[PDB]
This record gives sequence, C-alpha cells and structure tokens, in this order.
Amino acid sequence: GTRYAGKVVVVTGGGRGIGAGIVRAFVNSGARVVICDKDESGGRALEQELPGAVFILCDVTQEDDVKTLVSETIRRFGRLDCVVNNAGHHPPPQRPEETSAQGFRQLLELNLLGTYTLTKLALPYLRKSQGNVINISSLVGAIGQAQAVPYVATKGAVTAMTKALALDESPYGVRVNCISPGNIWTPLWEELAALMPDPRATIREGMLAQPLGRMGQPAEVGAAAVFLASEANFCTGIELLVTGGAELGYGCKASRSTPVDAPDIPSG
Amino acid sequence: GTRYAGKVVVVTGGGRGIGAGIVRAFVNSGARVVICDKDESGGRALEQELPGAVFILCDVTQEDDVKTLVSETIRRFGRLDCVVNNAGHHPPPQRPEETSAQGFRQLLELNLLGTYTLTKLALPYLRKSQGNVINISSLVGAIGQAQAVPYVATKGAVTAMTKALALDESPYGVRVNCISPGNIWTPLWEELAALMPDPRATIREGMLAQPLGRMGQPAEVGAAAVFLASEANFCTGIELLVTGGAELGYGCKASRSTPVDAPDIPSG
Amino acid sequence: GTRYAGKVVVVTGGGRGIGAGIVRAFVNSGARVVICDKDESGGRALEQELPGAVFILCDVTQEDDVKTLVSETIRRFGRLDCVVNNAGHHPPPQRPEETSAQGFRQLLELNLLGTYTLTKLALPYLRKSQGNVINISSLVGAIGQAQAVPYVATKGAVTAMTKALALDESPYGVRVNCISPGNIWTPLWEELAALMPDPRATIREGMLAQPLGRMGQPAEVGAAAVFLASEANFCTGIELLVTGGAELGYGCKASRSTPVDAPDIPSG
Amino acid sequence: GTRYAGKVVVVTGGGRGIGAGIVRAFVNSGARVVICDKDESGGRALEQELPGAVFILCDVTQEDDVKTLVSETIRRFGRLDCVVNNAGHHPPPQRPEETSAQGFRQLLELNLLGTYTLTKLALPYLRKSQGNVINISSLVGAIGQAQAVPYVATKGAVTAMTKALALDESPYGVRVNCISPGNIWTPLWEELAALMPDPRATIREGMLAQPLGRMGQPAEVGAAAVFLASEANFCTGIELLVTGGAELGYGCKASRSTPVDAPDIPSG
Ligand SMILES: NC(=O)c1ccc[n+]([C@@H]2O[C@H](COP(=O)([O-])OP(=O)(O)OC[C@H]3O[C@@H](n4cnc5c(N)ncnc54)[C@H](O)[C@@H]3O)[C@@H](O)[C@H]2O)c1
Ligand SMILES: NC(=O)c1ccc[n+]([C@@H]2O[C@H](COP(=O)([O-])OP(=O)(O)OC[C@H]3O[C@@H](n4cnc5c(N)ncnc54)[C@H](O)[C@@H]3O)[C@@H](O)[C@H]2O)c1
Ligand SMILES: NC(=O)c1ccc[n+]([C@@H]2O[C@H](COP(=O)([O-])OP(=O)(O)OC[C@H]3O[C@@H](n4cnc5c(N)ncnc54)[C@H](O)[C@@H]3O)[C@@H](O)[C@H]2O)c1
Ligand SMILES: NC(=O)c1ccc[n+]([C@@H]2O[C@H](COP(=O)([O-])OP(=O)(O)OC[C@H]3O[C@@H](n4cnc5c(N)ncnc54)[C@H](O)[C@@H]3O)[C@@H](O)[C@H]2O)c1
Ligand SMILES: c1cc2c(cc1CNC1CCCC1)OCO2
Ligand SMILES: c1cc2c(cc1CNC1CCCC1)OCO2
Ligand SMILES: c1cc2c(cc1CNC1CCCC1)OCO2
Ligand SMILES: c1cc2c(cc1CNC1CCCC1)OCO2
Ligand SMILES: [Cl-]
Ligand SMILES: [Cl-]
Ligand SMILES: [Cl-]
Ligand SMILES: [Cl-]
Repeated sequence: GTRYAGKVVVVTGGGRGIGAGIVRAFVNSGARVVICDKDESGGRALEQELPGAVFILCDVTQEDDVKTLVSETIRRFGRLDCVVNNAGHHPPPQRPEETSAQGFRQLLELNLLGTYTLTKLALPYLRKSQGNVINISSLVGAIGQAQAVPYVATKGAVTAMTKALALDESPYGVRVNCISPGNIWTPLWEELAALMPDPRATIREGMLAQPLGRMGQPAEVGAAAVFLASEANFCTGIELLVTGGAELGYGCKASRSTPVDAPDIPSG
Repeated sequence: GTRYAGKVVVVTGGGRGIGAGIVRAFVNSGARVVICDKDESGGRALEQELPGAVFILCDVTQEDDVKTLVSETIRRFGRLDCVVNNAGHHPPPQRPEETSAQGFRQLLELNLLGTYTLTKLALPYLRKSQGNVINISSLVGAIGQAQAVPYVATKGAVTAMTKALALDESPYGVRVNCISPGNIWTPLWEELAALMPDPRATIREGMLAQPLGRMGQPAEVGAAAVFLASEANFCTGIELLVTGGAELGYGCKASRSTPVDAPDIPSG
Repeated sequence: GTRYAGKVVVVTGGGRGIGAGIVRAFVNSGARVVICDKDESGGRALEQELPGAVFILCDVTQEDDVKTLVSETIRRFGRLDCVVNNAGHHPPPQRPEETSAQGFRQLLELNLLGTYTLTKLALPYLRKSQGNVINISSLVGAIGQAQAVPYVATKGAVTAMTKALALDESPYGVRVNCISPGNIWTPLWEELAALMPDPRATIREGMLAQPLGRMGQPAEVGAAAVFLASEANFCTGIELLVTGGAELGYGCKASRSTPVDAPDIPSG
Repeated sequence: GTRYAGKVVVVTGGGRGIGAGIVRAFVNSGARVVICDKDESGGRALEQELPGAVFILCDVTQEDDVKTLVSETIRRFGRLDCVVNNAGHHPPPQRPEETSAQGFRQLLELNLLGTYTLTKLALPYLRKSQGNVINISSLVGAIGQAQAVPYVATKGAVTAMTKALALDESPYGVRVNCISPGNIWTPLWEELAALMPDPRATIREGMLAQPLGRMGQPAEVGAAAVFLASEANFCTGIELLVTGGAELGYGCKASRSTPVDAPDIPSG
C-alpha cells in the first residue's frame, strides 16, 4: 500500500457510505486521511479503527468549520495533497411543486457551496503540493432523474464546476476531477428506500437500472478516487462514471403516472 | 412555405420512413428535392405525388450510382444546397457471435461509406452554395444498444464523421450536422418488430423506452432537418437528439438473460 | 408567421441581448409575448415597438415579482404555453480566490433559482396547455470555462435541472429543453470585453473560438427557441448547442500563465 | 505488483507507443501479457526484456492471424482475462477530397474490424473468466478533428461499439470499456509531426492543445488500462478520457484558411 504514501487527504462526509469507502481506499494506499463529517459517531469509529485516519468534526455548510478544518489539517500535518468533496445529501422523492426555494438553497449549501468553500480554502496548499481535487457528483447530473429537481441541479453544478476549476488550476498543475456514481448501495440509499411503500421493490428497481445487474459498492468508488489522485496524472476535468452502465442502451422510461397508448398507435 | 425556397436538396433513402418524412418537410419548405433511393416503388410514388420532388434511382453503396446522382442533380438543377444522408439499415437483433466481418463490412458500406461518398462528391458544389450536410445517425451511436454491435458501430462513425466534416468544411462556411433519432415509428421499425416472437410487445417496449411514452414520427425528424438546413446558421457539428428523452433518467437495463440477485444483496 | 400563433410566451430577461432576440423570434411566429425584465428601458422599447409583446417589470430573484408575473400573465391572457428562462448574468473574469460564497449565492439566485421559481409557478398552467419550458444555459456548463467558477456552476445546474424537469413533466406531455449558446454577440459580451485591457483583442479571441469564425447572433438563438417550442414535439430534455462548433476539435487551451515546456520535452 | 496477478492479457499493437506502455503496465501488475503486433522488431525487444510478456506476430486485419493469436493464447496459457485492442493507425492530414473510399476501408479494417474480430473470437474465453475488453479509441471520436475524416470515423465507431459490447456482454459479467487518449507523445505522433513543414511547431501546438500544457505519456494510458481491468468492477461501457483537459474550455478553432472578419463585425 504505497501508491499514495505520505499524501494528506481530506474527505468530507467520510463517516459512512461512499465517503467511508474513500477513506478506507486512501488509508490502504498509505495516505494521511482527515475525515471531515458533521456526525461524530461514524467518524470516531473510523478514526479509532484506522490509524492513518483522524476525525475532525466539521459541517461543510459552515464557513468557520471549513476554515478550521483546513487550518487544523495544515497545522497538524504540514501539507495538503488531495481534497475529496463527498459530503452531500439526496432528499426523498419530491415533485417540482413539492420543492421549495428554501430547501433548494439548503441543498445548494451542502452539495455545491460546501464543496466550493473547502476547495477555495484548500487551493493555496494544493498549489504548493501540486495536489488535486476530486468531487463526488452523480450520474443524474448528466442524465437527469425523476422527482429530484433540486438534487439533480446541485450535481449538474458540481460536475460543471469541476471543469471550471480544472481550467483555473491547470497552470499550477493542480488537477480537478469528478466521479459520477450511479446507484451505490449505501446507508443513504437504504434510508431513502425505507421511505417507500415497498422498500425492497425499490432496491430491486435500483439494481435493475444497471446492465451489470447490481448497485456499486463504496469500495469501488474508493478505488476510482485513489486512481484519480495517484495514477491519473494526465486527467483533469473528467467525469469518471461509476454506474454499472446505467446510462447505456434503451430502458423503461415512461412512468407509472405517464399516459402511454396501446401499441396500435406507436407514435401518437 | 418559403424557409428553404429554391434550394436543391438530395435525400438518400427518401422513398419511405424517415427519409420520406424529410423529403416532405423540405418540399413544404419550398426546396427542389432529389429523392435518392435504391427502391423505385416508394420514390416514384413520392415523385408523382410531390411536384418539387424528383426521383433518381441510386444505390449509395455503388460509387457510380452516387457519381451519377450528383452529376444529374447539377446538370438538371444547376446547384446543390443540402445533402441529407438518410439511407441506412438496421439488421435484426444479432449477438456478437451471430455477426460476421462480412456483414459488418456490408453494413459499413451502406450506413457509413455511402454517406461518406455522396458527401465528398457533393462538397465542391456545397462549397459554392455555402450549403450544408445533414447526417441521420442514431441515439444508440451515443449510448449503445443490445444485439446491434455492427449497427451501433456504423452510427458512432457517422456521428463522429459529422464533427470531422464540420471542422474541415467550416472555412467554406459549409455546416455539417447530424440528427440522432431514438425510436421512430417507420416501416423499418415495423419490419424488425414483425421478426420478434411478440411484435406488439416489442413495439410497446419501444414506446416505453421514452419518457414521452411514444415513438417519434418521420415528420418530426423532417422538421428537425429543415431547422438544421434553414434556420441553424450558427450550428455546425452538433448532434440533434430526436429521442423523446430516451437517454434520460434511470430505466431497466438488466436483460432477461442477465443474472440479477435478489434485493437482499444489492451490490453483489 | 403562424408556427406559434396564439400561444402565450413568457421570456425573462427579454429587454436586450439574447432575450430580445427570442422575444422578436416568438412575436414573428405569432405568439403573445410577455417580456419579463428587471430593466424597464429595454422592455418598454420592445413593448412599444412590437404589438404582440407586452412588458411586465419583474426581477426573477424576487419570489413576489415572479408570482405577480405569472398571475398577471394568466389574468390578462388566460393561458400560458411557453416559458423561456433567459434572465442571467456572467460576472467579470474572477479567479477562484477572487470569488466569494456570497457572490456565488447571488449568482445562483438569478441564474438558477429565478429559473426554478418561475418554472414551478408556471407548471400548473403549462400542464393545462401541454406547453413547454426552454432554459437558456451555456456551452461552458458542458465544457467549463476559465475564471468563471460560479457562472459555470450555475449553468451546469440549469442544464441538469432541465433534464430533471423533463422527466417530472413528461407524464403531462410538457417538454423541457435547454439551449446552450457559446459566444453570442450581445450587450453583455460587449460590456465584459470593455473591462479587459484590450477589448477588441478579447472580442477577436471570442470570434476565433468558433470554427465558423464568428460569434452567434441573438436572432439565431431566437430561431432555435422557436424551433424547440413549435416544431420539436419529440424533443424533451435535450441540450441544443448554438455554439459555432466551439466544442469541436483541438484548440489552444494552455493559458498565458500556464508553464509550458519547449517542444523537445513534449510529455513532461 | 499483484493487482492483476495471473491474468492473461492480449495487447494488440503492443510493440511500441501506447501499446508498449500498456504492456509494461500490465506486466508490472503481474499479468501474463501476449504482445500482438505486425512488427516483429518492437515486440521481440519487449518479449526479451520483459519475462511476463511473450510476442506473437499477428496482423489484426487478417482473420487467420487473429484466430491463431487466440488459439495460441489459450493453448499456451489456458485462459484469457483481458483484451486490449490498441492496434491502430492515424494517416497524415488529409482533406476530404484527399481521401478515398479504398483508404477509408483499409483504415476501417485496422482501427475497427481488427478490434471487432479479436473481440468476437476472445469472448467465449472472456465469458468463462469473467474478463473484460479495453478498446483504445480517441478523444477526436467524441469531438472531431480537422483533416482526419476516415480516422475520426473509425474511432467514433470504436467508442460506440464499446458501448454495444458492454450491453451484450453484461449478462456474463464481462465489462467492455474504452480509453480515449488525446495527444499522447508516441512514435506515431513523432512520425506525423515529421511530415509537417515545421515538425516542432506542430509538436508545440499539440502540447498547447491541453490545459495541462503537455502531451500524455504511454505510461499514463497504461495506468488507465490497468485500472479499468483490475479495479473498475462497476464500470462498463465508459469512455475514460486521457486527454489533459483538451476538451475543456474555449480555444482557437478558426483555421488558418478560415475567413475570419475583423472584430468590428463580431457576429457576421
Ligand atoms: N449512494 C448513491 O447511490 C449515490 C449516487 C450518486 C451520488 N452520490 C453522492 O455521493 C456522496 C455520498 O453519498 P452516500 O450515499 O455515501 O451518503 P451517506 O448519507 O450514506 O453518507 C454521507 C456522509 O456525509 C456526511 N455529511 C452530510 N452532510 C454533511 C455536512 N453538512 N457536513 C459534513 N458531512 C456531512 C454524513 O454525515 C455521512 O457520513 C454524496 O455527495 C451523494 O450525493 C451517491
Ligand atoms: N426508425 C428508427 O427508429 C431509427 C432510429 C435511429 C436511426 N434511424 C436511421 O434513420 C434512417 C432511416 O431509417 P428508417 O426507419 O426510415 O428506415 P426505412 O427502412 O423505413 O427507410 C430507409 C430507406 O432507405 C432506402 N435505402 C436502403 N438502402 C439503400 C441504399 N443502398 N441506397 C439507397 N437507398 C437505400 C430504403 O429503400 C428505404 O426507402 C437510417 O439511417 C436509420 O439507421 C432510424
Ligand atoms: N452572450 C453570450 O455569449 C451567452 C453565452 C452563453 C449563455 N448566455 C446566457 O444567455 C442569457 C442572456 O445573455 P445576454 O448575453 O443576452 O445578456 P444581456 O446582459 O445582454 O441581457 C440579459 C437581460 O436579462 C435581464 N436581467 C438580468 N437580471 C435580471 C433579473 N434579476 N430579473 C429579470 N431580468 C433580468 C437584463 O436586464 C437584460 O435585459 C443569460 O442567461 C446568459 O448567461 C449568453
Ligand atoms: N498517440 C496519440 O496521441 C493517440 C491519440 C489517440 C488515440 N491513439 C490510438 O492509440 C493507439 C496506439 O497509438 P500510438 O500512438 O501508440 O501508435 P504507434 O504507431 O506508435 O504504435 C502502434 C503499434 O501498433 C502496431 N500495429 C499497427 N498496425 C497493426 C496491425 N495491422 N496489426 C497489429 N499491430 C499493428 C504497430 O506496429 C505499432 O507497434 C492507436 O489505436 C491510436 O489510434 C493514439
Ligand atoms: C429507477 C431506478 C432508480 C431510480 C429511478 C428509477 C425510475 N426511472 C423512471 C424513468 C423516469 C421516470 C421514472 O433512481 C435510482 O434508481
Ligand atoms: C428496449 C427498447 C428498445 C430497444 C431495446 C430495448 C431493450 N434494452 C435493454 C437494456 C440492455 C439490454 C436490453 O431497442 C429499441 O427500443
Ligand atoms: C477564449 C475565448 C473565449 C473565452 C475564453 C478563452 C480562453 N480559453 C483558454 C483555455 C483555458 C484557459 C483560457 O471565453 C469566451 O470566449
Ligand atoms: C491543434 C492541435 C492538435 C491537432 C489539431 C490542431 C488544430 N485544431 C484547429 C481547430 C480546427 C481546425 C484546426 O491535432 C493534434 O493536436
Ligand atoms: Cl429517474
Ligand atoms: Cl438497448
Ligand atoms: Cl475558457
Ligand atoms: Cl482539430
């Protein structure tokens, strides 16, 4: 485990789910990993289990928590090589009339502005290390998703912002890339399914959304992140799809509330 | 009907299906339309019905038919403003081991090289008119399709070649664009469905592949083509999707022969 | 001029630039056009010149202005067929350390949340009319842009949100599409150039960014919008590029502050 | 070096350039590498230098050479885990009127049909091993390139065919992915530059096409390939861009033969 030995890595939302899979991936590569999370429980458990990981309580929507996160990372470890902006939320399914501008703003604070604020504060140090930024976006930023207008918007912004940052930071040799996971089996996925009338039917539909026939694992996103940080030196501004092929081929897109005619009038 | 008055337009495969929808769209816009088709029946019927359309028998895989097509178009009408490369075939569903290199080559001759050969012979005249090329590709060139390796490859080539041509021909102000239809209800679609064990179930699945809940119509591709030729003067090298949103959102991609686990092991 | 006769169309930011080009395009197609703009001068001039256009002062970042815009549109004209979310701003060039979270939020309010709020309030009426939404995004949402992190992010969100809306609204047959202009010669473009040390050198570089060798015109975006509203009935969730081919081919991407080695060490 | 230990890997065109970089990457990961190349010199040198690599003379455009390649690979090593279709050619710059249908066909034989034929013959064994296919396409398949219509077309086909194969082979858990390199410093790149009036000016323009300010290295493509084969188990049908960001941001796209107006008429 030496492909990223000695590098200092900040992972937001690293207490569980994809974040924890990324923390473990970088630890196994030899990095010093600073777990940023608003929830103490998961981070402390990872901090105690993994020696290379330390936990720093930090809500990325609070400018002062993030400034303290960066300040403590430099003071305690002297450098910063990689920022993985993973902290993010997916609300329950909401139709457009079931969304509010206030909830949209709240979601932007977390999914977009938290990623922006940490990136900006980290860039002075990433420039000195010739480090790199990895944003965790989502496939639905590229292809849309039903009943998720605010969420889809925040992820479209993250993917685009990744490319803008890659252009701004290329003169320092600082790479900025993003991973777009499709359906990854995580506590978030499980919690959203548990809100549905038939949780396991929902999970099964999520599995059938991939030609590979399953959801991904946090560990597979984690391997994608370590590859971007440690072995993708000619990649900047890319969108690495970790989706099981969900974007490929024809599927079933007409919804249960969507008027569809019988097959004797195929084109209306 | 004057948005493309007086322009000379060649439409390959214009005897039926999307081609005929494009012929009718351009005729209604005021163009002189040369129907190129290997089948006399459909072209002659369109030629007789539509005064602005004439029919010239031409198999686009035969270099001499195409050279005669261009030569006759200039001799009879003095100019050439728009080439719509629409002639193309989709074979029945074939697994990769059910394809041959020889059939692939045959399909390349039609779907790709016929489009290439007419474009090359037309370019001297398109340059004088500051005309434009419109290639009919397919959505599956961008997202893939099951059981269609040779077909998907030819359409990936057409879409890419469209962009290469747009770069080569931009110094003459000749635009080169493509339309990528998804599922369009045509005689080709009907013939392929009729080979399946349950034709109407197949048609219905094709309808459900779109969030809009239906297949498109040749007339809707035809309107897209007239827009590209007549009102899209700042568009070159674009891929205009006419797909009903089939590429959007999560669907059902794990095939009936694809081992999928029960939802108690969601990520393998 | 009848391809959109009798339809009621709201165009935000319609007082000048691309917005005015869209207003004129829809008026010429026969629509009733409600010009929404925060600046009275341009809207009143268009309102007085064009009979089919009326002006309603409205700042799209103010929820009450938008609610009054929709309320007045229905009260005065009885229906709503098309919403063109065009109001938007591009700040001067700013490096990431020259951006603030507060300016980002302000830009999100205009470029994203104003588009969201009007869309949500309009959807009850668009559903009754089977109308459609057209968002004006930008090419840089797809490919990034230097010195424009907040702007690029807002446009990435708009493009993605377009696709989410297309999925949510497809059961009503309401289409939701976006246009991504590249470099369009507008007062905004002129004002940004005028901030540069060499305005005309900047304009010239903007012209050279396109294989076609020029910037686009508001009228060309306007024609793209009328096509989406009136003749693209099988298009939903698409990104219509109006860019002159700026995304095509290799160009010059290493910036004047970017360390580039001599050509005797080509790969570092 | 154990991330791909014991796997049998066929690399076409592995004698030099990107192919050799991929051979070395897989050897260092522990694989048994079968170098396929039409040129004995480079392959024999790699075979002798690297113990895990053996060389089998094979022209991928000859169906019998490929059938013998697969037959010998199984007979000598009992299995097949990964096929890297890298063999390919880029002709010198050719305008469309400087291309022939015959040269296009020749280029399709190598760039597309050689990749197709080996893939088809390999699939029975890849299915037993749950292996994977990696195609080396190109960025210009996605964004076009000037003076390269036949080349661009072949790479558009490869990228699309990759996605079709990913759908067909997902029920066996066989992944099919592609890498799209941008400008990689290779003997091919050097040979093409040496045909230009100013080779080093050409190389320099190739370096300036990337925001990172350099071309990539075969080793960086090689690391991307090992990642796809060994650690990307939830990726299928993806296009992994190894391009230095060449696709990002605005550049200089109006060619030296392209009429461009002075900046006092910016939009024509
Ligand atoms: N799970 C999927 O299928 C999926 C798909 C696409 C994208 N994603 C994205 O991946 C990321 C992780 O998703 P997940 O499924 O692992 O989620 P999760 O809920 O399982 O884990 C998210 C973690 O982030 C932390 N977090 C949340 N808000 C925070 C804040 N304000 N400050 C700091 N930490 C905060 C949580 O406490 C938690 O530990 C998110 O950005 C999500 O949008 C997930
Ligand atoms: N129908 C769809 O859903 C769909 C989807 C995506 C792309 N497309 C593409 O659109 C085009 C038209 O498809 P369609 O469904 O209308 O097909 P179709 O079979 O209904 O019509 C094709 C026409 O082309 C003619 N043609 C065939 N081979 C020819 C040749 N060698 N020379 C000259 N003319 C020839 C046929 O005689 C026929 O008139 C094709 O390129 C097809 O691949 C269709
Ligand atoms: N000009 C380009 O090259 C270009 C490129 C890509 C995208 N775009 C987008 O196209 C749209 C129009 O751009 P433009 O160049 O015509 O700009 P512009 O500045 O010339 O015109 C914008 C109009 O919107 C109005 N507006 C601004 N803020 C508003 C608010 N809060 N409420 C209501 N109206 C408001 C302005 O008063 C003005 O009339 C924007 O969304 C912009 O981001 C433009
Ligand atoms: N170099 C770049 O910048 C670049 C960019 C994009 C894509 N690519 C692609 O990457 C691949 C390798 O490119 P490269 O620059 O390393 O090329 P190269 O010329 O340096 O090496 C290609 C190798 O393939 C072998 N080969 C050629 N024809 C063959 C045949 N018929 N059968 C077997 N082997 C054959 C050659 O002998 C040589 O060893 C090609 O597919 C190319 O199109 C390269
Ligand atoms: C299926 C699987 C999913 C999902 C959503 C779906 C449903 N898509 C349908 C197509 C548009 C309307 C609904 O979100 C995560 O996994
Ligand atoms: C559904 C609808 C279609 C179609 C194909 C399908 C089936 N897609 C499944 C996902 C990959 C395996 C099979 O071709 C035209 O319309
Ligand atoms: C050229 C033309 C433009 C532009 C920006 C550029 C500059 N691009 C370079 C590549 C990345 C660093 C800078 O914005 C509008 O028109
Ligand atoms: C610049 C760098 C390159 C290249 C090509 C170019 C030139 N592009 C210009 C934009 C279209 C017309 C010409 O091929 C490899 O590296
Ligand atoms: Cl969805
Ligand atoms: Cl399919
Ligand atoms: Cl830029
Ligand atoms: Cl180019």
